[PDB]
Amino acid sequence: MRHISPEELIALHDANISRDPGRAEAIIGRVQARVAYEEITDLFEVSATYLVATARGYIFNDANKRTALNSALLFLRRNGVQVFDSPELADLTVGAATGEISVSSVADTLRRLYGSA
Amino acid sequence: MRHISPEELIALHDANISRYSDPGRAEAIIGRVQARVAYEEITDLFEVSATYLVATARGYIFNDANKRTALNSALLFLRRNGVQVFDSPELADLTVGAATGEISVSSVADTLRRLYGS
Repeated sequence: MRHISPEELIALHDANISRDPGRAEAIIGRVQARVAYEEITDLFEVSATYLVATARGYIFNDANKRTALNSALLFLRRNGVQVFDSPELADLTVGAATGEISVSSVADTLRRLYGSA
Repeated sequence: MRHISPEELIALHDANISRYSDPGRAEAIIGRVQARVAYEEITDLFEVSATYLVATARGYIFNDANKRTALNSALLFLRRNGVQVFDSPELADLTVGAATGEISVSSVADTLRRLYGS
């Protein structure tokens, strides 16, 4: 099968902007990795792997992630909970945005960090 | 419980947009959260906080460049490999649902196989 390159992906994106690289390098590598390692052989399953990987990495961008994180932290602040930055929070947001980490696991992580005895 | 107001949410969004938006978006997000908390009987600050996180990410998903790129890549790869491709109504809801994990990979593949396959 014929794959798409990072340079081709960056170029799809520039063209769409008119309404990295970095991110694109990582997406294609992620995609090519899963296809090899998990023996994904049919075209539509591979196509679907591209949509999912590309959707996740472009749609849940930095601005989206930080707004989402901030709204969660703001809500806790407003309810008298002390919050602080913790290195866990970056991965926690994309995980939760994408459906990898269920809402209950996020709540448990947040409770562990900021929560009472 | 004190909830976030639309104004604070728009301001978080604009600050983040200005760094690296239409008011009703923010109301929808806040309403999706208030429903889940009054429905599912949620008293735990942390579960409400986690709901905000997921509901604000899912967003805030715009019909923009980032959404289109994802779809271009899936469709370019099919074209590259001998599959004829065309615009269909299923595809917009396919991307968002793919991104959010609501639609599984295999279901995504199934929808493309049914539209484009022999």
